[PDB]
Amino acid sequence: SGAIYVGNYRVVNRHLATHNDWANLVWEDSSRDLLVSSTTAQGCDTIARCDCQTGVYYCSSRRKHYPVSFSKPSLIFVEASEYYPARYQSHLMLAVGHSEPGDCGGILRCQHGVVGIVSTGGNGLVGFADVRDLLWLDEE
Ligand SMILES: COc1ccccc1CC(=O)N1C[C@]2(C(N)=O)CC[C@H]1C2
Ligand SMILES: [Zn+2]
Repeated sequence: SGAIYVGNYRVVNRHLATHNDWANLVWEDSSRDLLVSSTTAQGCDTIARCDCQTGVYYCSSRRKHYPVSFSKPSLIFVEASEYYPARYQSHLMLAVGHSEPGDCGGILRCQHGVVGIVSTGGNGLVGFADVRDLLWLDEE
């Protein structure tokens, strides 16, 4: 589990969104595994606006933050999961790192701010849903 709290937005994995998230929906995209809902309180996270390919992510299944090198956002085939069938997920970045299904929502960050959240993994890989192209998260 986990979310990004920027301005009056909450960014979560679409497959972990709550009823309150759907009832206060701003934007969702199943191909990216992302959903954004509105919040009453202002958040403290800042979004990175950069081309970094190195950063640090939080792994709840180890209670640890790990440094990682990650690929550029791309269209990748992801195996079946109970939340989605085997399909192509867009704006996904891969890295070598430990991940388990419940690690979804952990933040990946660089020196500029939040880059994305854990969305996929298995066998020593971890995948992150990028959010750096969502410029509207910085306004309204
Ligand atoms: C955290 O992902 C891990 C980790 C270890 C093993 C397997 C996975 C992958 C996994 O179960 N999923 C990838 C999902 C997707 N984004 O389509 C999101 C949750 C389902 C579907
Ligand atoms: Zn950066």
